Amino acid sequence: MKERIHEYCHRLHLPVMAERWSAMAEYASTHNISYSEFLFRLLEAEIVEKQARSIQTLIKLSKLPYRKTIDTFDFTAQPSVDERRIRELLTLSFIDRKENILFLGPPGIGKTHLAISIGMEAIARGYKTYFITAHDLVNQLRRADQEGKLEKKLRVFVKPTVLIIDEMGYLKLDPNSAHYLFQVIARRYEHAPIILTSNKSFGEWGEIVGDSVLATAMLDRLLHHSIIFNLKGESYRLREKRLQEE
Amino acid sequence: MKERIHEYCHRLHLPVMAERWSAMAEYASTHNISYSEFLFRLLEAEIVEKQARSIQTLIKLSKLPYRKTIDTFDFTAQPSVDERRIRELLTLSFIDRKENILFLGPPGIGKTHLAISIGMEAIARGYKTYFITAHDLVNQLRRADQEGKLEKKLRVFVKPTVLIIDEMGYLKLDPNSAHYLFQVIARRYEHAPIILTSNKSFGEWGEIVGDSVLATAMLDRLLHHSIIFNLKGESYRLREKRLQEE
Amino acid sequence: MKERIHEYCHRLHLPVMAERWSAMAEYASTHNISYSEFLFRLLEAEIVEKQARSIQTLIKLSKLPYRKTIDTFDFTAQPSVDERRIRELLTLSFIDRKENILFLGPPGIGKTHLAISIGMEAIARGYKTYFITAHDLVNQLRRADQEGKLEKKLRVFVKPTVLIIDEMGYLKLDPNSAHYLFQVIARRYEHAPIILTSNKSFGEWGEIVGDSVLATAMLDRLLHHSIIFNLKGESYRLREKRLQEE
Amino acid sequence: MKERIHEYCHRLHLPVMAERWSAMAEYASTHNISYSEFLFRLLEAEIVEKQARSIQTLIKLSKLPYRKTIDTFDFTAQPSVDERRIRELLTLSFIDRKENILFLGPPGIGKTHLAISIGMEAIARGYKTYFITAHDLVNQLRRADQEGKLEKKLRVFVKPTVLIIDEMGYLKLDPNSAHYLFQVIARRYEHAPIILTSNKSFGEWGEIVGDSVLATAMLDRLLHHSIIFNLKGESYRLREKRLQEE
Ligand SMILES: Nc1ncnc2c1ncn2[C@@H]1O[C@H](COP(=O)(O)OP(=O)(O)OP(=O)(O)O)[C@@H](O)[C@H]1O
Ligand SMILES: Nc1ncnc2c1ncn2[C@@H]1O[C@H](COP(=O)(O)OP(=O)(O)OP(=O)(O)O)[C@@H](O)[C@H]1O
Ligand SMILES: Nc1ncnc2c1ncn2[C@@H]1O[C@H](COP(=O)(O)OP(=O)(O)OP(=O)(O)O)[C@@H](O)[C@H]1O
Ligand SMILES: Nc1ncnc2c1ncn2[C@@H]1O[C@H](COP(=O)(O)OP(=O)(O)OP(=O)(O)O)[C@@H](O)[C@H]1O
Ligand SMILES: [Mg+2]
Ligand SMILES: [Mg+2]
Ligand SMILES: [Mg+2]
Ligand SMILES: [Mg+2]
Repeated sequence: MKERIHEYCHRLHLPVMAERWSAMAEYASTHNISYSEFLFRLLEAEIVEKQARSIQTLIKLSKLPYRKTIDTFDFTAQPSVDERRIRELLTLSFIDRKENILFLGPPGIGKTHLAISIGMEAIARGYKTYFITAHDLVNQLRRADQEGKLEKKLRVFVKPTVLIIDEMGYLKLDPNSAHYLFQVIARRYEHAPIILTSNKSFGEWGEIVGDSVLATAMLDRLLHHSIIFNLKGESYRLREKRLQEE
Repeated sequence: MKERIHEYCHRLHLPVMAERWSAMAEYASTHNISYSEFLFRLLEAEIVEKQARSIQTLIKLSKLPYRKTIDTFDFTAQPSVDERRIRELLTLSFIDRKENILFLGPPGIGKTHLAISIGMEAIARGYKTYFITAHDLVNQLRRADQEGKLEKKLRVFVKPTVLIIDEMGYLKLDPNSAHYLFQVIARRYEHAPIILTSNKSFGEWGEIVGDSVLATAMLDRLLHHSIIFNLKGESYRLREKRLQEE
Repeated sequence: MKERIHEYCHRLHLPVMAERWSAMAEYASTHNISYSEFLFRLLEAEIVEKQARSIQTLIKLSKLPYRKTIDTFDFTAQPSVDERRIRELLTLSFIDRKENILFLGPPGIGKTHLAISIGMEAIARGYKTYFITAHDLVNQLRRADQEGKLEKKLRVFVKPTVLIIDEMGYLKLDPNSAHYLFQVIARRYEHAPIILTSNKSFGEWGEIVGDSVLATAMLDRLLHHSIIFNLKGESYRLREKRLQEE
Repeated sequence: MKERIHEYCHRLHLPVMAERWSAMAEYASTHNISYSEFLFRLLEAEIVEKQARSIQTLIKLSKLPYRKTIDTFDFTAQPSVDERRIRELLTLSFIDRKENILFLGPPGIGKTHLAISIGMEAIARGYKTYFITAHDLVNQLRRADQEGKLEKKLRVFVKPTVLIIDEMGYLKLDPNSAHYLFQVIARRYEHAPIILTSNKSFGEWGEIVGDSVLATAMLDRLLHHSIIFNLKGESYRLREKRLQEE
């Protein structure tokens, strides 16, 4: 009969239940427990494992380069940013408010760290997330258009609830491809948030994309409903370098 | 806590477990046997329900017009066929032996009834089964060819473990399309069984397909490893008509 | 030290040597012959295993549906073909002589069986072989041409030393596509032998291709240097069927 | 039988084993040796030869102009650098720590020699290495991008475990292409070490690349995990010139 139980558990797609079937049976035998409570505990454990696996798969599908979280963020080293606003962002209210989040400032101040923290929080709460750099997004859209399948890649970049665009400005974009970025900003306008991190001021975006009018349209769509953070302070990388030296 | 159990059962894709959770819990409380045996009974009931649903889905996907069984076949009305051979067929040994089944004889003698019985038995033991008429098969193959997707339809007609070709001979096949049939008979040769029901003897197949050489090739391929039944006797439809009149 | 031996054997890409290292060492210790002879035996076994793996890979790339050999061929049941000629073919002299091999006769007389025997014999002696049906070859060439990459598939059909074309005559080839076959016959003309199995006489090939001039050109190119076999006798499939019944 | 052994050894891609086959056979015959130990010795010698050839091939693939090592470096002539730190670097702990190595100072003080020594040490221990000058790297990346194959060259520059950038500052980089260099620093950041030699201070990097912001970002990414050596003293080339004159 035990083998039949194992076979049924494996057939109903309950591997962890089969693995822990003996342990839970021993626990129920040693200590008197109602059947309802036993089943509730077993199903809750199975659901916990399923949710953990789902979160891991989501993190795999979001192409996050290095998992980070706000818990490791030292606001003492970055007094230029009000931690209250960051905590408000972590509420994920902007997702329902359809508001983008624009991080700005010098290199190595936590812009990418904060963006990845927000993306990780969104993933934890079940919000589909996708992380990518501006150069990579533009190149992928250009390649998809060259292959006559731009719509598929546009759906790929528009479906995620939270799209993170990292390092918008370090590498100048090819003007002929700049419009691709606009399309995303145009298709996620009042549909989904965009978490965009950059070191360039808005007025310089025309240089980045090589089209002043297109840059102005992109900025109008992106800044219509968004939260703009202008971070400042010394680079954290240099801080760690000095600490190691000292 | 019970609502949590219901939600978990719904999330685990076990609707019947959620539906019958209360009844089984009450039975276990009133009658205490064991936690292991209680879970065994629950999972066995769930497996039975899932198996029934899968069988129904297979029947729906097998394009069987009506559902028959060997139980309803009265061998007293058709003494010309030995029931022993039919029972041997019902063991589905021909599936492993790659043997084809051919039913021949006048109309209304149970050829299609036996073919559908064999198909239903094959579906019962989990073997994929498909049923189609020769005229419809040829027409669908021609239409797929005209639209440049003959390969997809050929895969559809070759995937099933047991393919039943019914009423091959009442309607003469289009000479420009009869070759399509051969292709199927060529692709399933020594790979999957074919259950073909017809009233025309083998020597007459040349008339049906409009090509003596193609007919001979088809017959040699189909009759290599095959069980040929030449049923006889008066039509059963007329027997029922006489019984109703009398 | 033995672990180092295992690691070195794995690094040199000799898995079988590492796996059988213990057995050969035990044999050498129990039975002493010579270091040179021990290494000779080890290397002979390794070469045999490598040759077997290479033959398996070639068969994977040779597209041989079922493996047959001349040993299982019963010339007593097929006296219409002189076994001496088949043995002469087994020498593979036609490969150097640039001579094709054409089999003709009624269905189910061993034509495909002999063609696959020749193909397997060629594969054994390191010759590249590729087996295909005429209809499938024509379909693949047409699809490649429609994709603008016909020459790639043409090379794929031309690269193998021995190309076997089966079922030429049972299905009429598309007149708009039969020329593709001609191209192969043109490209392998006195370049690499072709083993073609068919049931139609040469004069009828026009009906197969729908063009008398094209059929005549194909016949002239194929028969310029070839060995023609005209087999006769009852189909062996029907003989096996009668034996099973009797 | 000896010819068979030689043929098998050559087929199994063991040239040196066959070359020394007679010598090893004579050594085994003259002095009694267990077969296991004899095979261990033979495989060890083959592995040593393979390792030497692999190291030489890696040296050829990595464009090192002249081969040097630490043993040839005279710390007495360059007291400005502590030998202890160089020896610590030779342990290759930075590879596990993802720490870069920057050499700075006047020309001809051994920066290139030390970089080549570290690269050779990395190659010897089996770590993939690559050497190039900054101008050459920038030009190659620009040419690859102009051909629409920037990703392939980026992989080429990122795949090596230890990348050496020699003479970063002697030749000013084209402002339109400086970003290419950043890409490498952007992709090798926290992934693989970089050994960079320069005669320019960090504050002047903006002049080298012609973009203050890009230079600052490159420096922040490079110095996050790095070991910086400020070498001083007279030029070694001038020292040799004076010694030859005197
Ligand atoms: N306040 C901080 N607390 C903890 N880690 C930090 C902080 N600021 C930066 N870091 C770490 O420093 C490194 C660089 O910071 P980060 O990538 O977030 O900066 P950035 O603004 O995105 O930089 P860039 O412009 O170079 O892309 C990362 O490891 C990041 O985790
Ligand atoms: N011996 C029998 N017992 C029970 N039902 C029978 C029997 N013979 C025939 N029938 C029923 O009579 C009807 C006609 O029989 P069936 O369709 O199997 O005959 P057939 O020879 O395949 O017909 P056709 O040539 O018209 O396709 C069906 O309902 C079949 O179930
Ligand atoms: N002489 C024989 N000895 C053994 N088996 C045979 C012999 N002749 C035919 N067979 C078997 O009969 C079956 C059909 O024969 P084969 O595969 O050679 O096809 P074929 O006659 O070339 O077919 P077609 O004319 O349709 O192309 C195969 O199982 C083959 O092994
Ligand atoms: N301490 C030393 N011991 C041995 N050889 C040395 C030493 N210093 C320099 N050399 C040799 O002097 C020549 C030039 O030195 P090297 O290229 O290493 O210096 P550098 O500072 O990188 O030069 P530059 O900036 O002019 O290109 C090379 O042959 C190097 O091997
Ligand atoms: Mg960043
Ligand atoms: Mg019927
Ligand atoms: Mg054949
Ligand atoms: Mg130098």
